[PDB]
Amino acid sequence: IKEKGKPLMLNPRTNKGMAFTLQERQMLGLQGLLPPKIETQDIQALRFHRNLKKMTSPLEKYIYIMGIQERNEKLFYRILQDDIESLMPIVYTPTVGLACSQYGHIFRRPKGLFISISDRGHVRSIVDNWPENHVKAVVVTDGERILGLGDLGVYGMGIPVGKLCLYTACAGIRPDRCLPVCIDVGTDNIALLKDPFYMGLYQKRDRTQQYDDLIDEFMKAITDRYGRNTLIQFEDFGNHNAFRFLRKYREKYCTFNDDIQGTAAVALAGLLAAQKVISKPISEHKILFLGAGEAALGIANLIVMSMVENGLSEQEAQKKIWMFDKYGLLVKGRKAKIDSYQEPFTHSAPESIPDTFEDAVNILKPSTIIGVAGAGRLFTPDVIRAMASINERPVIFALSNPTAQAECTAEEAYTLTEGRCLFASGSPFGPVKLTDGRVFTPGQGNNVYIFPGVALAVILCNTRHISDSVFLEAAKALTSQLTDEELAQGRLYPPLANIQEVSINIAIKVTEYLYANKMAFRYPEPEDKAKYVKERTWRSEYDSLLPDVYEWP
Amino acid sequence: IKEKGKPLMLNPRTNKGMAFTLQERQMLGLQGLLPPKIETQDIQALRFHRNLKKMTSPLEKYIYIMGIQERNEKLFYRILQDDIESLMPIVYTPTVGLACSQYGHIFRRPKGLFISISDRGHVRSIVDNWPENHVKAVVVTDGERILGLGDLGVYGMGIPVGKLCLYTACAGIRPDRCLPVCIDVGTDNIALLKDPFYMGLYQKRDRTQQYDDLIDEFMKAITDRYGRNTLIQFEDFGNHNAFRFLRKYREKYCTFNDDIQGTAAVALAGLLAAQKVISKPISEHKILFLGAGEAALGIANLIVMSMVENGLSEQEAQKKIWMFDKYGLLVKGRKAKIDSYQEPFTHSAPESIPDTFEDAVNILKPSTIIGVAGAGRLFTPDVIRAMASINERPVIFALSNPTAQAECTAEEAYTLTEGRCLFASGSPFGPVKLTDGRVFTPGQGNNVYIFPGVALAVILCNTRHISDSVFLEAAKALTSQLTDEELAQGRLYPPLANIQEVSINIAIKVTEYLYANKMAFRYPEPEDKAKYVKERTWRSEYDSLLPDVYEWP
Amino acid sequence: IKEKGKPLMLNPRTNKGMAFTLQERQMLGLQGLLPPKIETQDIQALRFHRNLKKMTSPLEKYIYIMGIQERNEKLFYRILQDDIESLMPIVYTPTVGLACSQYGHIFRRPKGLFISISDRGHVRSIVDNWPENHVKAVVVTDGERILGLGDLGVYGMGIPVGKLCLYTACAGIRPDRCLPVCIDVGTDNIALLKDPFYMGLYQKRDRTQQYDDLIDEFMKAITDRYGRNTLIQFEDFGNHNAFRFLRKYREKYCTFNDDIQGTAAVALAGLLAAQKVISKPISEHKILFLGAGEAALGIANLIVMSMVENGLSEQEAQKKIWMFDKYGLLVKGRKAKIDSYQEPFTHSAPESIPDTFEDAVNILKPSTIIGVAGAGRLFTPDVIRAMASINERPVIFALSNPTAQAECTAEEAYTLTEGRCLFASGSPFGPVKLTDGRVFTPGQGNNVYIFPGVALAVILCNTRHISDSVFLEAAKALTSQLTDEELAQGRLYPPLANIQEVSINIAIKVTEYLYANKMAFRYPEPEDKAKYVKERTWRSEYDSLLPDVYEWP
Ligand SMILES: NC(=O)c1ccc[n+]([C@@H]2O[C@H](COP(=O)([O-])OP(=O)(O)OC[C@H]3O[C@@H](n4cnc5c(N)ncnc54)[C@H](O)[C@@H]3O)[C@@H](O)[C@H]2O)c1
Ligand SMILES: NC(=O)c1ccc[n+]([C@@H]2O[C@H](COP(=O)([O-])OP(=O)(O)OC[C@H]3O[C@@H](n4cnc5c(N)ncnc54)[C@H](O)[C@@H]3O)[C@@H](O)[C@H]2O)c1
Ligand SMILES: NC(=O)c1ccc[n+]([C@@H]2O[C@H](COP(=O)([O-])OP(=O)(O)OC[C@H]3O[C@@H](n4cnc5c(N)ncnc54)[C@H](O)[C@@H]3O)[C@@H](O)[C@H]2O)c1
Ligand SMILES: NC(=O)c1ccc[n+]([C@@H]2O[C@H](COP(=O)([O-])OP(=O)(O)OC[C@H]3O[C@@H](n4cnc5c(N)ncnc54)[C@H](O)[C@@H]3O)[C@@H](O)[C@H]2O)c1
Ligand SMILES: NC(=O)c1ccc[n+]([C@@H]2O[C@H](COP(=O)([O-])OP(=O)(O)OC[C@H]3O[C@@H](n4cnc5c(N)ncnc54)[C@H](O)[C@@H]3O)[C@@H](O)[C@H]2O)c1
Ligand SMILES: NC(=O)c1ccc[n+]([C@@H]2O[C@H](COP(=O)([O-])OP(=O)(O)OC[C@H]3O[C@@H](n4cnc5c(N)ncnc54)[C@H](O)[C@@H]3O)[C@@H](O)[C@H]2O)c1
Ligand SMILES: O=C(O)C(=O)C(=O)O
Ligand SMILES: O=C(O)C(=O)C(=O)O
Ligand SMILES: O=C(O)C(=O)C(=O)O
Ligand SMILES: [Mg+2]
Ligand SMILES: [Mg+2]
Ligand SMILES: [Mg+2]
Repeated sequence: IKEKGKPLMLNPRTNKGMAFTLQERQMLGLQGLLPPKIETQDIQALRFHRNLKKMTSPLEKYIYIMGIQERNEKLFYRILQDDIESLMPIVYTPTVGLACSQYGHIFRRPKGLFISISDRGHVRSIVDNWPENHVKAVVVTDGERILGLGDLGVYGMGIPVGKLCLYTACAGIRPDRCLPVCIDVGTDNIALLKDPFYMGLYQKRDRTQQYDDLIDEFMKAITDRYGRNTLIQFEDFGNHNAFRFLRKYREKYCTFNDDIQGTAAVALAGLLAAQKVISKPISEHKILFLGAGEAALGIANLIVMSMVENGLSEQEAQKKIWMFDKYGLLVKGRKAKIDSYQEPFTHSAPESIPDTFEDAVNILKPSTIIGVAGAGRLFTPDVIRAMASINERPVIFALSNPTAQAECTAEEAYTLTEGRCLFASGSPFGPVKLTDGRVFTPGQGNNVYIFPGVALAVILCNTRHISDSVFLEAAKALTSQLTDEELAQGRLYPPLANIQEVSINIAIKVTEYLYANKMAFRYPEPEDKAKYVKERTWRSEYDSLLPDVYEWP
Repeated sequence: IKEKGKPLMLNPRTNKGMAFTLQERQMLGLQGLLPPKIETQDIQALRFHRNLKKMTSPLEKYIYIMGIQERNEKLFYRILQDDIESLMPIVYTPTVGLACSQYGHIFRRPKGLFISISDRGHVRSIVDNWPENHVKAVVVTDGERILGLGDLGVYGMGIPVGKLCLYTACAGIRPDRCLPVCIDVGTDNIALLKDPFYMGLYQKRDRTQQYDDLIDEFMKAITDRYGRNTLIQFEDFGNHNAFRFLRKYREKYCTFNDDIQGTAAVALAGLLAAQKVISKPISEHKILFLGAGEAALGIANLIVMSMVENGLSEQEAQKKIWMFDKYGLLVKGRKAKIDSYQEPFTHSAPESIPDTFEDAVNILKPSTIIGVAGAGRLFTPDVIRAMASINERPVIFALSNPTAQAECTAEEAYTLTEGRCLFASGSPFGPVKLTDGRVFTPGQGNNVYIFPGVALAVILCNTRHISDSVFLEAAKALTSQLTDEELAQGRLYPPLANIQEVSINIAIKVTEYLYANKMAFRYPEPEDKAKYVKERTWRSEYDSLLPDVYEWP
Repeated sequence: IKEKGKPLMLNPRTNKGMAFTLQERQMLGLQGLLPPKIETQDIQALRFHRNLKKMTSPLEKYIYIMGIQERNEKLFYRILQDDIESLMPIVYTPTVGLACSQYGHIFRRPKGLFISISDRGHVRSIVDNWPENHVKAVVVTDGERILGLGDLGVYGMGIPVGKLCLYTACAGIRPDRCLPVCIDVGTDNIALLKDPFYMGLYQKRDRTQQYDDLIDEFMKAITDRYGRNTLIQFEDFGNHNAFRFLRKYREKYCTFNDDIQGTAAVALAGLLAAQKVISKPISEHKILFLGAGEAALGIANLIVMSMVENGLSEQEAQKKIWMFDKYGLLVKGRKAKIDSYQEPFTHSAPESIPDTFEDAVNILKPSTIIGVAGAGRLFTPDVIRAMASINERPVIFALSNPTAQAECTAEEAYTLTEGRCLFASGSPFGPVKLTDGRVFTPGQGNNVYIFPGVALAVILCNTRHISDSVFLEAAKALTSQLTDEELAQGRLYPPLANIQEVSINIAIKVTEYLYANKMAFRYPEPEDKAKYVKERTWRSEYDSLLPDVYEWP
């Protein structure tokens, strides 16, 4: 703390509000700049809930709380902490999307770094404009696939912002060690191109080699200022760029892709919980995806990794996996192009080629169904009814976000199958009570349950590169925290209310693995990995800003 | 003060060195940045004299002491206060001239504002670059007539730097409210033009109307930012611009010319004290200047103002005043040009036309003699010898600076006239003991006896303009402080060792005059003019930097 | 650079003087604050040498140039770079000793950090008061053994300040990445305790466990703020604490002791160059040391390392090593205590036990003689003349600092041995021209030829701990640059004039070593170690402070 006076109030990283003690007020030059009352964070919190309770819409509530992050960081996280479960729908999915598609409308103060293609050749100078000088985690996007909402361009910065928020409020990463980034090379969305409030460059997306040079220049500039092992979580890019950049950097930097690997870990964990109820013989496992993109391909590769670790060869495991997209079932020889990653899951066409998804469900007769198209309610009743007929305890997962692009709802799943299903969603749904009294409390298959804890571990361990096994491990660490009681409620995931510890427990496990596999470079190595982790978490409790004053002998 | 940490030590205005208390060091973030020992200004003062004692050259001493002002302001001034009389020939005349003509060689750090003709049109932006924001006094030079040293261009910035030191060291004006300025419009100095160390524009002097507009743009800029009554002391300009600018701005801005008006006040003062020993009849007062420029015409004018107050008509007064320049005696109808200001003292040629200055002395047979030609030892022994024969108690004033251009030395004056002369020099000279044992201690006719005290008065009173009678009053205030004892030693001026109180005393008389003549605008008017002035002087003693801590009931 | 205006000129790290470009002046808010002239660093340097050439005494020159570092860092090192060989005796030995002994008299501004025993419990807050936040190299002292000058207490800070200049002027390490530190736990020097100018705590040295706890708390505090692999070079401590702390830390931190290890590496390299002229049968090597302290024991262990690696067992190698201190020859069973470290060189006494050092020379008849007592001319003419006889080409090494404490002079060594000796001094000595016309050019065995390059490497490779072989290598890397023609002058070391490349070259060798031995953690590993190193050296040429301004398509 080298600053004194008003600046201390202007900076939300330090603004305490009326919680500034008199000692600090007088000693740092704030006396007379604050009301003669000294408050506790406890009161400050009470003020918030009292006010939030009166608000009506979620976008209005979202605007409010997010602004607190602009006024008082400590109280901001204190307020989340007070109840992350009831505030997640506002700050995360589904209302976060609504805010992104409104970003230019609700704009008040910016957040994160903004690098546009028109800045190429000077990406370093921009990075040098960032205030915090010890960043450890970056979350970057270009806004081409914001959830299932599509190309939102610069209005997409609300995603990294929202994600980094969860790093801290979930895994205790330090707010000032995070940096959300947005690369603006344009947007193809005709609509924002005509909008006057738009915050980005008014041009279509540039896909020439100039685009790639920029991300190259971006990655270099970042690591130069902050270090080669700076964590870089890629978020919401377009399918080609997602894998493209993943495979191209995963070996040179400490980077990963949330949509591909993050989602893989979560899904495998819910599926793992489910098996605990089904106990369906490996041999008889058939999985069918709705959509074959970033997320589908990712989960598929992790599902395989786990099936392999349980006998089955890599080849025989993939043959148990099918994918259906917007062009239809992925069978060998089809007209619609099949890419490198899809090949292992592209099989020889069956006897009857499914025209509709219900067809594929009826023909392939899968044990599990996973929605990852982000195209809406494609999990029709005829489908859930079919799955209800083919399998006694069918596995239905609808994970597209937000809730509008969700393949189906919790209500539909449990009622259309007579509560014989094992359900999970990407967005939030409340408990469902059947006409006959049975109550089913679904869980939420969101990578929010994974990236905060993984990131922590990777950071604390000074890891230089991330391998997919880490996510496999992570997934194991998560499901391993599920209790048969929570499970006996319809949950394939531990209560959201406990995502804070769950995340910590996750992070503890991952560091054990990282160190055990010689992937961690933090030295020396802690003897008790647990104490180690808990020791370093950030707290929302105010810190004294008083100068170290003492008398000498 | 609004900041903490190292900056506190980098800034001389606040730097205390080891004099920072422990409570200060701990409460301002300095613990560790200073040795574990706390000192007193007294000790630091001891560190200075011990060191200064070992030095051998005056320019070496100049560079050392001037360097303190850039390290610890308060200590710097405490060191002058310790013995102004011995340091004066180092910081002021004559060593200061040596320094100026060497400004480029000894450069270490700049001081003051630098406005060049190349910045015309953007002089205000320059004025806004100045750190201190409550300037009250300015001393400006363009470097055309640095003492009797001539045109030194930007090397002449040494003068405004020194002059403003005296403001503080002599009259207690605050250091941060002073601003030395230099107008660089080129230099005609052929040698400096070929000097790779010169600090100004490598071009000859611009005398076009562009020169005049620049000064106007400067006078407008200054007053806009700091105020219309900000004091501007013009210093060491060329003859022409000296008068031209004084006449043009004196009734529009709170401005004055030291070389014209300040020099006037000192000389009259010494001329008055003298009269006390001679008591020569007003009727027989004949004066003869060696030089008819800035200083000569300023004295001549003030002399006349008093002669008048004492009877004499303006016309008759002037008739008792002659002038002799580089061309000869100023007589009506001479080849060389005479100007608006000389006319009054340019009289009808005498029976014979003096070819040398000795002839002029022999012909005119003057009572007084005033050297202000800045041309060296023109008061030859034969002249001194002649003055002694013509008068019983002749008056010999050689006021040109620095020492090397003085018209004659004290030893020459006293010895060559058998100790009957009444002498005053512009630069410092020690006591003279004739072969007959008589010891004479001469005084220094220098406006440093004037400007610091008059400037303090105008400022405090919020004066908007300075009339000639203000100096008339300052001269009366100075001499009125001389005691017959010091008088008896041969000094026509209070000892230099008391310049600090003489100055204040002068400031009090003048602040009484201004008020009494409705020229002061400071409100309300102080009852006790003396208590009021001494109440607002700047002290060289360290002030406490501690925040105002205290407990609430 | 985050700040503009005055602050830019007040901080020596950024201050450029009149070299600030007009665009920089206009764009950073310095227009007007600097004279209208734009100077080149080459002009500024010209002013320095011209000013320096006038000065007479070395301590006067020391004050001048060390002052520049507090004015304009960039020019400071350029002035060094311009001729490190001639300014070395002024900035380093012997004139740095003279300055340290008078630190309190010449004090103007402080340097480095100051941790006193009175600050125990708050060393972290003191560390957090340091401006620069990316320190990589520290040099610490307590001032108990400043050279061969003794306990100088806080007046000892002049050593780490000077050591750290070499880091940059020799190896190109970044100035702002360096931090000198002084631990003040008191002083036993009676005189400084009654000196009002002293800069440290007025108390005798505290040697309780409170002393250790402080170093413990210093060590921890430093590594926490700046990182665990931060280089910590220990300098000039007391014999007991030197070794004690070395062995206590060398494996917990990235730390080394320059007096022990540093000097070892330099003495071996001069001794290795010598062997190339003597080619003496390893079997017939007999080494005798004057003194058995920090340095003496240091070279020994390395000498043995070299010997071992060329055959000889640990045992037989140390048998060839004899040490003679203030109590006499170290023989088994003597009164004066022998310590853990001296043992291996504490041999069974000879037939006649030497009383004088001349005896030990005449009894043992050594091939080499190494002066490291720091007690003055103990290498009397009789000893020099005794060596001259016993050996055809004796090796006489007087390494005590400063020059007054040197065991003998170059003039004595060559003259007293007929020029048949191989001499090396701790401090500088010029060439010696015998009566017979022969001219001998001695070399300087000082660890300055070592710590600058060895530190560079350790820093660039992100090394965690320092082994002794590092020095063995660095010692091998230095002598390997000696050219026969140079050897043919009498120099067992490469010219001083090229200390820059030498250091760089040593640095390259050492990093190749670290990488080759799994001690380097910088990743990835460079392909061309040489290009890698030359790549990252700090230059003295000014850098453009201009903001990145560019037009968008
Ligand atoms: N719940 C989570 O944790 C999580 C994490 C990441 C992504 N997602 C969601 O998954 C969805 C897709 O993400 P992605 O990155 O794989 O996208 P993508 O665009 O890369 O892949 C989508 C795939 O679904 C197919 N598809 C589109 N419309 C279809 C339709 N109408 N019928 C059948 N198939 C169709 C596409 O051809 C494509 O192959 C998004 O809505 C996103 O919000 C959820
Ligand atoms: N920290 C600050 O910025 C600060 C602190 C104290 C006073 N002030 C100023 O002083 C004014 C109030 O008047 P005052 O209490 O100074 O006395 P005052 O009103 O009697 O003084 C009259 C004028 O003389 C000036 N002055 C007083 N002492 C001076 C000195 N020693 N050297 C040079 N100039 C001097 C003042 O600035 C003022 O404009 C206010 O207008 C305020 O702006 C500013
Ligand atoms: N003692 C003080 O308090 C004080 C104050 C201001 C100026 N001065 C000194 O007075 C001197 C003149 O200053 P100024 O601004 O009036 O100068 P100026 O250039 O305005 O006038 C100089 C006059 O001296 C005359 N002169 C020059 N050489 C002459 C010579 N060789 N013989 C006869 N006459 C000669 C010139 O003709 C001219 O009339 C300077 O050296 C200056 O340092 C002293
Ligand atoms: N403005 C800044 O704060 C800033 C600017 C540039 C680089 N950096 C740092 O550099 C690191 C990345 O490594 P790199 O690209 O500098 O080189 P590098 O990775 O080759 O160097 C490895 C280590 O040596 C250090 N280093 C490099 N040159 C040095 C020198 N000349 N003197 C002293 N230490 C030196 C670096 O700090 C680094 O920790 C990052 O961790 C980053 O923190 C910081
Ligand atoms: N004021 C400061 O700038 C400051 C203060 C304290 C520590 N540090 C840094 O910490 C390092 C020393 O290690 P340590 O004691 O912090 O722990 P550590 O060495 O056990 O942690 C290893 C790495 O994880 C990072 N880290 C620790 N907790 C983190 C968190 N909660 N969120 C995000 N990143 C976290 C650290 O920066 C470190 O690089 C030093 O390199 C220093 O640069 C800086
Ligand atoms: N040239 C270099 O590179 C370099 C490096 C480090 C130290 N030194 C110098 O070496 C000297 C000693 O350093 P150290 O740290 O080894 O000291 P130390 O105090 O640890 O050891 C000194 C040894 O010399 C002995 N001694 C003292 N006076 C003696 C005397 N009058 N006659 C015989 N023996 C005597 C002592 O008993 C002791 O064993 C110092 O003067 C120091 O300046 C030079
Ligand atoms: O859908 C997305 O965009 C995500 O990254 C997620 O919800 O996990
Ligand atoms: O001579 C000068 O330049 C002066 O202003 C003086 O010394 O009075
Ligand atoms: O003598 C010393 O103290 C040294 O560190 C040296 O000169 O090498
Ligand atoms: Mg996403
Ligand atoms: Mg003048
Ligand atoms: Mg040493």
